[PDB]
Amino acid sequence: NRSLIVTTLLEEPFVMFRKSDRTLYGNDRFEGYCIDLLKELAHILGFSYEIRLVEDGKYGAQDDKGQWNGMVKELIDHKADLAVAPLTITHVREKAIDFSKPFMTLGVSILYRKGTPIDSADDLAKQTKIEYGAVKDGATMTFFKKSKISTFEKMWAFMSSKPSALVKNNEEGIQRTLTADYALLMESTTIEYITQRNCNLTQIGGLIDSKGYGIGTPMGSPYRDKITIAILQLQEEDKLHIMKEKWWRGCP
Amino acid sequence: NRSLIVTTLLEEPFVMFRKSDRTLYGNDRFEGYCIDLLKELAHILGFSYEIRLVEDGKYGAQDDKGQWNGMVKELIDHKADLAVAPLTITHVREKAIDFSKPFMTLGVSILYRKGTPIDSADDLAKQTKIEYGAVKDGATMTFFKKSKISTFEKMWAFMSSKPSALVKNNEEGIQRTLTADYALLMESTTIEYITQRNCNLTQIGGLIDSKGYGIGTPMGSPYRDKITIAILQLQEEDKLHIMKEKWWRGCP
Amino acid sequence: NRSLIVTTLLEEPFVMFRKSDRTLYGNDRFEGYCIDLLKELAHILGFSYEIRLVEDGKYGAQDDKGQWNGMVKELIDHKADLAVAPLTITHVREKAIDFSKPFMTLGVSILYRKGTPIDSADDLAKQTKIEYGAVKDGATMTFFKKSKISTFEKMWAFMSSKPSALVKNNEEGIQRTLTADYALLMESTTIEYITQRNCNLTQIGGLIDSKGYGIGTPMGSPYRDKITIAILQLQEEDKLHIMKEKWWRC
Amino acid sequence: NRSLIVTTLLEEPFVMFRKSDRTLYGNDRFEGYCIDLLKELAHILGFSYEIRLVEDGKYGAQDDKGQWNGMVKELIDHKADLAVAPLTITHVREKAIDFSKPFMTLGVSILYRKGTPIDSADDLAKQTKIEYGAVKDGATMTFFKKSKISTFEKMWAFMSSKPSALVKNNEEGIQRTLTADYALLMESTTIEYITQRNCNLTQIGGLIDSKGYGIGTPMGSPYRDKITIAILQLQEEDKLHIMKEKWWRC
Ligand SMILES: N[C@@H](CCC(=O)O)C(=O)O
Ligand SMILES: N[C@@H](CCC(=O)O)C(=O)O
Ligand SMILES: N[C@@H](CCC(=O)O)C(=O)O
Ligand SMILES: N[C@@H](CCC(=O)O)C(=O)O
Ligand SMILES: [Cl-]
Ligand SMILES: [Cl-]
Ligand SMILES: [Cl-]
Ligand SMILES: [Cl-]
Ligand SMILES: [Zn+2]
Ligand SMILES: [Zn+2]
Ligand SMILES: [Zn+2]
Ligand SMILES: [Zn+2]
Ligand SMILES: [Zn+2]
Ligand SMILES: [Zn+2]
Ligand SMILES: [Zn+2]
Ligand SMILES: [Zn+2]
Ligand SMILES: [Zn+2]
Ligand SMILES: [Zn+2]
Repeated sequence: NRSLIVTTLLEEPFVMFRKSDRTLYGNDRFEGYCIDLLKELAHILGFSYEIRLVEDGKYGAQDDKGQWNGMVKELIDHKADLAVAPLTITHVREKAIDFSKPFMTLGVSILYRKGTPIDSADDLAKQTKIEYGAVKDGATMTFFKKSKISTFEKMWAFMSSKPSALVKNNEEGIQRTLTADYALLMESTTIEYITQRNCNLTQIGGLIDSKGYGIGTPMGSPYRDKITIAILQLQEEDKLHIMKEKWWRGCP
Repeated sequence: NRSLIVTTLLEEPFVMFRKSDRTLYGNDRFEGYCIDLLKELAHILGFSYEIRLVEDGKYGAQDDKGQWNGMVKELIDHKADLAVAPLTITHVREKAIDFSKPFMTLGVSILYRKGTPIDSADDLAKQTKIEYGAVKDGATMTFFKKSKISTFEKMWAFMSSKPSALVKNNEEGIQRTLTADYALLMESTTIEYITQRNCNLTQIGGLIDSKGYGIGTPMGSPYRDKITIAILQLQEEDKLHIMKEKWWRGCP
Repeated sequence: NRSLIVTTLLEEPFVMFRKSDRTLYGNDRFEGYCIDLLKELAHILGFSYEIRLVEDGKYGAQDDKGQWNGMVKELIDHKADLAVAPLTITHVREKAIDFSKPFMTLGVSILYRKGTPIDSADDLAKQTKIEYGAVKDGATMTFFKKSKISTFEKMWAFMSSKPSALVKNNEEGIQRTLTADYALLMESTTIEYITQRNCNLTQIGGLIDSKGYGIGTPMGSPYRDKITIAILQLQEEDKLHIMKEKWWRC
Repeated sequence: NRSLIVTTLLEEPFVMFRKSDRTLYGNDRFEGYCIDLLKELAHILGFSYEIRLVEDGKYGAQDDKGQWNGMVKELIDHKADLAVAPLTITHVREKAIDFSKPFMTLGVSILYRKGTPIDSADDLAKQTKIEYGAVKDGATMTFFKKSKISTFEKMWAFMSSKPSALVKNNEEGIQRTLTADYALLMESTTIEYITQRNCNLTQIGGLIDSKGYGIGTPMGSPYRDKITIAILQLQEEDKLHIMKEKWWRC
């Protein structure tokens, strides 16, 4: 019996500020893959909504007291009804919030410049010349912090130690990659987006793991299963694959 | 304890003759999405194989005696061990052969020229000026022949009646579309391929149904589940999505 | 937290009494396509259940006062949590109860003896020699009773006319097509089951419409969406195809 | 076409006797993570089964003659169709039996009293005051017994040395860490279960390796691939996560 508060953050090409001469307001400020997804979901399920950028600009992770930040935290405190973004479904987050079925698959990989001898995460772990990190308080950082795998523990030790290696967001990580001897642990669909538009960057190795993006809701929300049903409809209508190709579609 | 006989047929961009000055022989004659898929499957499961084009150049359908032709028939008579092509999984075919899990999703739609008033299958059914058909002895023809839906029965009546409307293959159907007032009932991933490379053709309407392509095997084959497991691995490694974009990737 | 009450009714091959040499009781009494479907749903959703045949043996329809009966009424009154049966999804019903996405598609058609000239609802309406009808207070009845089309408004006149035309259930109607000069307006997947067993019967014409069967729940049910997801998962794994082949296979 | 024989053994929280006020029998005797997993597999693949505890209570290892015992031996000799248990996937085992893809990941680690300075296998090997060992004829034993690494070739000397060091099962080993100055080399998901119940115990150090548990079948089994597909489907639906939370939750 109302509109929903949709939380999200700026991340190319998922959610971006549209270009317009005249000043746009409210939901009209945004375009991108997730904005389109949101429009399709609101249409099918018949709900109205308002988009708010999350204040601390973070996806979400736990401190030592066990308290969350980022979009995940917004759902916990019922300040939002849906998180509509490239929000990684993880078993850690499932303890605190709920996720629809995935609308896109991805895995962690490495973004780095072309031409080097580096071919895998192990090659980065072995050495210390080349620095490497991940986005701060995102799922990738959490993957390394929580890993029990010898190599990844080693890499978390390194990351965590260097005072600069954990970057505010993807844009800052991309800039560190371009500007310094730095490799970014990054999700593969974004690496795909970046490497199509920057011929001097490449993906290093394959996927370190495998997961998906899903719409987040507060735990117990009835919209979770409704959103899952709408996502399944769109996959059946092949609308998600058309949507990807529109926002993702050359390097010699 | 041997190599496998892989049956298939020429269909762009799934299976094609490679371009080379020097004459190529055997499996070296072919390239395309399915050729790549086959290489990845043989690698994972560790089997060797030989590719043979199916004689009558057909996918497969039943006559009145209930006898099959095309690739489906090759599997029935154990003349091949795997059908590796854009082979549509249908409940009709499952009675005679087995399929792996799908490696690609698709649905039936319409290919026709841009600019017209035609917007759906119903618009074609209503009238008779514009002729329309499907590939002969493929899953699309069978979909219309077997349909109990009023509109599709109407369209099958029309198709079936016109002596020319059922075309030998996609290439001939595409040519009829370009050359005459003709709309082709065609699977959506191929329509996608064609409309990216011919700016005067477009998809008409959405998908009429929803299904997938799978690797075919003779009924009871142990390779069926092994191929399913290998397909799942490739999806996990995100190799199928990379493979699609390589063979499918502009129109103002 | 408790066992869900499932309402249903006897209808081959969806729900039937299992054969035995002793008196069976509880859920153990039943088998069939819809029983197998219920078992999948209970496993996937993780619930226990008790099957209860609907007292009045009706699918469900409204009277002039607008009150419901049959399984539909059981859901409305919260006497049952789910209806698991070949329950037709219709707009009128969607106003009083919720349905899952369909687990089977079908349409109205005609069951009749082999070997006559009658070939469509057309042929039957043009004439009054061969009698005809449908199950009382079912979706097929309601379809004719609400149709604006002329050929069917025609037939509803006939059915609303004769005192006998509307049979109590499919069994009585199949009996009548074997006993008297009578054609039964019946849903096509059931026609399919019957004509494969009774070689002296056949379907007449095509499908008069297109619709589906769904699992019924009372409005506001915390289970309907989960049940839709379960049905979508069954369909994806070809389980509904296999389930139909199990129970449908002249 | 017949009921599959499932071999397993008692190990909390994977397989345990259910509590009751009467004597239970058959499959009804058991509960736990692996029992729930078996039920999912039986439902998905559509088979009936009979659970039989392995006579010698061993997971399985080779002797000098190269002959096997435990559940592994039961599969080799075709006395059982499946092994459903926390059965570690190892190369040596992969030579004699087939495994599904893993349903759980784990690694070797150390269980010990809280409050001491010992902090890794390192610390334990450097010293001989605190005694240590592992389950006899299990995968952890075989890991130390085959290791070329020095710190572990070290410890296998110690374990192959003392007559007591190798315990009969996890229960005896946990008892011993509570009873005597003894550290148990044990698999990490089991350490996790225990330390959440016994607040005076803790894990020492990290994971010495990485591997997984899988369903065991005899070589050439017509069920192994189907079982892998079923496990992949469970994992996709987060069912294995939910199953672990059910049985693992100081
Ligand atoms: N999509 C990630 C953020 C990016 C990353 O962590 O690599 C998340 O939901 O936390
Ligand atoms: N892929 C189809 C052929 C093309 C079509 O029928 O549209 C088949 O397997 O039969
Ligand atoms: N399946 C119908 C009953 C049979 C019929 O009306 O033909 C219903 O749900 O009402
Ligand atoms: N899970 C082990 C037994 C326990 C251990 O060796 O620590 C096996 O399969 O042999
Ligand atoms: Cl019995
Ligand atoms: Cl009853
Ligand atoms: Cl009891
Ligand atoms: Cl026993
Ligand atoms: Zn989970
Ligand atoms: Zn595409
Ligand atoms: Zn099927
Ligand atoms: Zn892509
Ligand atoms: Zn099932
Ligand atoms: Zn109630
Ligand atoms: Zn209305
Ligand atoms: Zn299950
Ligand atoms: Zn045997
Ligand atoms: Zn070896």
